[PDB]
Formats: sequence, C-alpha cells, structure tokens
Amino acid sequence: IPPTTVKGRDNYDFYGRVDIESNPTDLNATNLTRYNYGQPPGTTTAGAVQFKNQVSFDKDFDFNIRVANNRQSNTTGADGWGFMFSKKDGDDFLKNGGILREKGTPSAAGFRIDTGYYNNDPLDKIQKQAGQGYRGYGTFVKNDSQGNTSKVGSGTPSTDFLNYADNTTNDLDGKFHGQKLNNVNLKYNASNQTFTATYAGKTWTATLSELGLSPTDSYNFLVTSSQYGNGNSGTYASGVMRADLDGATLTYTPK
Ligand SMILES: [Ca+2]
Ligand SMILES: [Cl-]
Repeated sequence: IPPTTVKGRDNYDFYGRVDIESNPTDLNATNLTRYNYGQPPGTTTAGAVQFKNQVSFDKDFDFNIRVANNRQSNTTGADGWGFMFSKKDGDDFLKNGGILREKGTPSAAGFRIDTGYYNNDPLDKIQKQAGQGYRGYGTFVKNDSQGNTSKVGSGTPSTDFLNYADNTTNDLDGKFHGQKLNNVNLKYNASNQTFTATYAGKTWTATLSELGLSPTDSYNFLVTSSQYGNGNSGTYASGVMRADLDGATLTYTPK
C-alpha cells in the first residue's frame, strides 16, 4: 500500500467544545475549526477533532495544520494545543484529559503547544510559564500508564519558551505572530524512528522510544484544546483557539 495524503473536514470526527467559525472577522480565512467557544472554563471545556482512520509507527506520518492562538494572557485564555496519539477516542479524551496538564489519558503522547498557566502543573513551573505577556512553551510529552504527563525529547526551558501571541497588527515584518494562522508540522520518520515538530521557526525532536508508543499498534490522532480553568476567581476570557482543519494535510499509509 502506498501513502496517501488527505485533506478535508469530512476526515475528522468532532468531540466536545469544538465548532466551525464560518467567517472570522480578524483572519484571512473561512470555516475555521474553533475550540472553547461559548463556554466558561471548567472540566468539560475541552474539544478534539479525531482523524477517522488509524496510523501505525511502522509507517511514516506527516501532519500540517495552521493554528491561531487566542491573544489573551496565560491566566485568562486557553490551555493550548495538544497534537495527541491515543489508542482511545475523543470521548476518552473528554473523560480522562489530554497532554496539556499534569495528567490525562494513560499511554497517550504527542506535541504540546502550551498557552495557559495552571498552578498545579509542575511542567509549567519548570518552563517558567508564570508571568506577563503571552508566555508559553512547546515540547513533546507523554502520559505514562497512570496518565501522568512528563516532558520527553529535545529542549530546555530556554529553548522551549515561546511567546504564543503579541499585540501587533502588522503583516510586513517577517516575524512570527502567534495570534495569526501559523503552520504546525508534526511528522514521524519510520526509518529513523523519530518524531519532529516545527512551529514558530522552532524545532523539537523525540524518538518513538521516548514517546513510549508502540512500534506497531494502531493509534488514533487527535487535535485537542481545552480551557479547564485555573482556580475559581472568575478571571477569564473566551479562550478561543482556531485551526484551519479544512486546509490541513495528513499523510499516512492505510493497511
Ligand atoms: Ca500550561
Ligand atoms: Cl461548510
């Protein structure tokens, strides 16, 4: 079987607090997939789109999607993005969590673009997330067989750091602006058993061993976001996170 590349909304199931924003006012785009709209932070403020067919790590995988982060502080906005492999589905993600906190569904792994501070997350402490502006980070993570999340693969706090938004409105400066649509590339090279993620001009690397995933078992792939809340002060904003799912590309090899 040769690889195929698919594109289109119809290739994904929608779970939880995810919808389509037909006509964004602030982005050059239509029909964006939108997370965390119309609901305050809490246990159920989470969403996933799940590719309808399974992948396995005997074969290459390549996924590209443009994402646009909320232009909201890390104490008011969303938790981030989790590009997650799981043997279970989007309902299991809604029940048990993902890869954006300290614990989620067991034996999942993937790439985390972290945009939200949580007072009980030890990785947010390591990564120096607390503070002003739009402080976040990228990294691979895995959930162990209990669900506990840990950083895996390349990076240090200094190199993982990224400003996930800014206050500018210019399209001429040659700079990254995380509130605009910017591609995320997540790929897996079966020949060297290595996952690569790129975003914001930065790269991260992790082996299959480091992610803890099976070399042969079938996995689902989910694009997740959430806004679970950081305490109960009532200080929050919309947490709206958007992705061009209709324009995304996913390359895999069907059985
Ligand atoms: Ca965080
Ligand atoms: Cl449509």
